[PDB]
Amino acid sequence: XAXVXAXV
Amino acid sequence: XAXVXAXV
DNA sequence: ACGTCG
DNA sequence: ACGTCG
Ligand SMILES: *C(=O)c1cnc2ccccc2n1
Ligand SMILES: *C(=O)c1cnc2ccccc2n1
Ligand SMILES: *C(=O)c1cnc2ccccc2n1
Ligand SMILES: *C(=O)c1cnc2ccccc2n1
Ligand SMILES: [K+]
Ligand SMILES: [Mn+2]
Ligand SMILES: [Mn+2]
Repeated sequence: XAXVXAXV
Repeated sequence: XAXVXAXV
């Protein structure tokens, strides 16, 4: 849920 | 993830 | 259940 | 020369 590299 | 030159 | 740049 | 999460 975090999106720092993916944002899922 | 680190931004030391890109910051992704 | 998700992976990234100069 | 450096790693970023709910
Ligand atoms: C987002 O909150 C979150 C938490 N755990 C994960 C595990 C695997 C893929 C994506 C996820 N996203
Ligand atoms: C994004 O591509 C990415 C990959 N690995 C991680 C590990 C821990 C926190 C955040 C991350 N983000
Ligand atoms: C950030 O933590 C991080 C780690 N590895 C990477 C590889 C390629 C592009 C960006 C990256 N960012
Ligand atoms: C920033 O543009 C950049 C390019 N190469 C690196 C190599 C190692 C650590 C940090 C770096 N930052
Ligand atoms: K982001
Ligand atoms: Mn991964
Ligand atoms: Mn690394």
